[PDB]
Amino acid sequence: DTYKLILNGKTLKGETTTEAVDAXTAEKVFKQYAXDNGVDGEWTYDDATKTFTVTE
Repeated sequence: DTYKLILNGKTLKGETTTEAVDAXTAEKVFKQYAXDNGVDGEWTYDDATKTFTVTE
């Protein structure tokens, strides 16, 4: 299924999607993507919209 990430960084913002078998693999892609963007922070997931958010 399609999973979405919302990134709220101190210096940047972003949004991306990935196709994954489970919300496990999507989280462990997004928690590499937020790696690529130098963003570490507080993480939440919304099952309704399959959307993760990280805020620095």
